Amino acid sequence: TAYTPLDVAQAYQFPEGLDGQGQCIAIIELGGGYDEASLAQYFASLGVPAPQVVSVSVDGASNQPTGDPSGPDGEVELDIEVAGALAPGAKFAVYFAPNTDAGFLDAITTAIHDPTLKPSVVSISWGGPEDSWTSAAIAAMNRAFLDAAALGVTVLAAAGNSGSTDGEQDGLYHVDFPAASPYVLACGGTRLVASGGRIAQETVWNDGPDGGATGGGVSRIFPLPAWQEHANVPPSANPGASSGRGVPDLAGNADPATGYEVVIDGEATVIGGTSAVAPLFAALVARINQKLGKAVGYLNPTLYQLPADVFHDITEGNNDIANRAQIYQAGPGWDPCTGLGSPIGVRLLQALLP
Ligand SMILES: [Ca+2]
Repeated sequence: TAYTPLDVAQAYQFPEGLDGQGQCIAIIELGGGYDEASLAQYFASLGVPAPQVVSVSVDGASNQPTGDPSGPDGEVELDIEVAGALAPGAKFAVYFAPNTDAGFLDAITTAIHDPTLKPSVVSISWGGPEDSWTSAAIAAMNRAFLDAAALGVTVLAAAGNSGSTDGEQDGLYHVDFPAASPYVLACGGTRLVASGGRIAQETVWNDGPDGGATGGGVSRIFPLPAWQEHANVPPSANPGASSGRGVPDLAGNADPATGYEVVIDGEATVIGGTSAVAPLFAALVARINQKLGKAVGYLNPTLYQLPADVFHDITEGNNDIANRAQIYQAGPGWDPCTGLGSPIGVRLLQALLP
């Protein structure tokens, strides 16, 4: 199975008649590049306008396609194609920076404060284990996300593509950063079976140690935020582990088995990962912003107080690819695999109306 981003948009009942006009979405990139022409042929294929796309150099980096679909280029054009196909009225701003703690931070700080392009949304599909960041990088990134909240900018981050261990091989469970920041909308991954615009099945993305799985779990760095106190977040599964920020907040189709029809470095292919879900929801927020005539900005506190039927609950599966422990497991309501679940577009919009 495969979908266009349009197909996934329909299954999650994105509100129609909104193309993100008047919004600018920033996408953070730490490598590779796009060709603003291959993007144009791709969008044309979907029958949707090619949106405007501008690149921004950060810390000496720039838009440099490496030619390898398996490399950074894959993330870059996945991010622009999925969000661009769903919010084609919006302006895209692609900030390139070196793949390190400091250029990642500098990229994020730049997009957020950018007085020229002024994005109202920031989609992020890069990260690493929260315990692998420097302390000063941690704090700086959180100050930046704090700034985003003050400026009414929604920051979305992919929760990770390597299950509850997050690519770590030390035998412990770990959460990815920046998805672990409380100030980011952490995006989890599911397997979606949909048709006729109805969700037939939706479960945790888990394709074992070889096919990847959605990240998710409990932070051992950030404490359980005030607004997550009623979402029955467990302690981290690691021995001795306290209460922390539960990851993620929402989730969407991520399973390459049921992935995204994309065009990467001129080749037609089907991709997955939570890498796709932040751009997907970045387009949804932009449609909502256009509808409300105002930027919704930091959403985390509102989402966990909204009625449950705003979301499609995932209840089945786990994101454990390290062992047979099923840590963590999906369940009723919030869980450390899919958070609140997949958002239902028209209902989210409705719930935020004045
Ligand atoms: Ca659930």
